[PDB]
Amino acid sequence: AEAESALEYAQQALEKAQLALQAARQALKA
Amino acid sequence: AEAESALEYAQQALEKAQLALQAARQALKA
Amino acid sequence: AEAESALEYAQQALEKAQLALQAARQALKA
Amino acid sequence: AEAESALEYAQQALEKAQLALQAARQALKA
Ligand SMILES: c12c3c4c5c1c1c6c7c2c2c8c3c3c9c4c4c%10c5c5c1c1c6c6c%11c7c2c2c7c8c3c3c8c9c4c4c9c%10c5c5c1c1c6c6c%11c2c2c7c3c3c8c4c4c9c5c1c1c6c2c3c41
Ligand SMILES: c12c3c4c5c1c1c6c7c2c2c8c3c3c9c4c4c%10c5c5c1c1c6c6c%11c7c2c2c7c8c3c3c8c9c4c4c9c%10c5c5c1c1c6c6c%11c2c2c7c3c3c8c4c4c9c5c1c1c6c2c3c41
Repeated sequence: AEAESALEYAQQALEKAQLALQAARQALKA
Repeated sequence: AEAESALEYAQQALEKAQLALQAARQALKA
Repeated sequence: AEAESALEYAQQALEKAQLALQAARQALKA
Repeated sequence: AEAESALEYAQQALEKAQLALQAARQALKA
């Protein structure tokens, strides 16, 4: 199930990217 | 500063997502 | 400005990646 | 091949996010 594990990992990485992006967007408002 | 750091981190996270995605795409070909 | 717009676009693109990833993960379960 | 198509789409979306992120990071240098 390397495929499944890879997609689960990619999803988690994307989640991390998203939350950092929101921090950056807030920083820019400021 | 925090914005720059957040974008740097997001880029690294996206790179990790991309490499996992490539593994997954190869897995499906098999 | 351009930075804000770029981050907005990146977030939308990440959202699209996430929803496709979820479809893919369901496809593999099947 | 909905799974394959989904991953190909997600990869393209991530590519778009990456290129916008690089624009944003350059904007911040400035
Ligand atoms: C977010 C978390 C994660 C993301 C969110 C982003 C911002 C903020 C939070 C949050 C905390 C989280 C997580 C964690 C990650 C993660 C990411 C994410 C980015 C974002 C930036 C900010 C922002 C602050 C926010 C705090 C907050 C802490 C939280 C922690 C961790 C942790 C860790 C990661 C990591 C990254 C990285 C990004 C960077 C941004 C900034 C700042 C900083 C804030 C801090 C710090 C905390 C701390 C660390 C690191 C670390 C650093 C770094 C970046 C820095 C930076 C800062 C701090 C670092 C560090
Ligand atoms: C990038 C392209 C794409 C990304 C790169 C980012 C920046 C720049 C280029 C580039 C051109 C690309 C693509 C295209 C996308 C895409 C994205 C990406 C982001 C980035 C930002 C900048 C930046 C400029 C740069 C030019 C450049 C043009 C190029 C085109 C398209 C096109 C289109 C998308 C779209 C997004 C969006 C982002 C946003 C950023 C900025 C600005 C703007 C620059 C322009 C403009 C051009 C134009 C459009 C749109 C559009 C807008 C918008 C964001 C804006 C914004 C600007 C322009 C918009 C528009």
